[PDB]
Amino acid sequence: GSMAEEVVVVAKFDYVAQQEQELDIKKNERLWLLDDSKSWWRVRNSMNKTGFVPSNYVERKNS
Repeated sequence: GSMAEEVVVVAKFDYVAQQEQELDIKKNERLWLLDDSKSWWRVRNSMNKTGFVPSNYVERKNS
C-alpha cells in the first residue's frame, strides 16, 4: 500500500471512548483531525471511527 502523511494530530494521554459513536484515542497516538472549532475536537483514529475527543487528552502535533 502506502503510508503518506495526512492532517494528523497526536494524543497526550489515553482516552477510552464510550462506544464507537465516540472517538477512542491512545497515549502518544496519532489521530486525524477534522473539526477543531469547538471544545471537543472531531477526529478519526486508526480504528477508522470518528467522534469527539477531550482537548485535555488530545492536542495538535507540534511537528
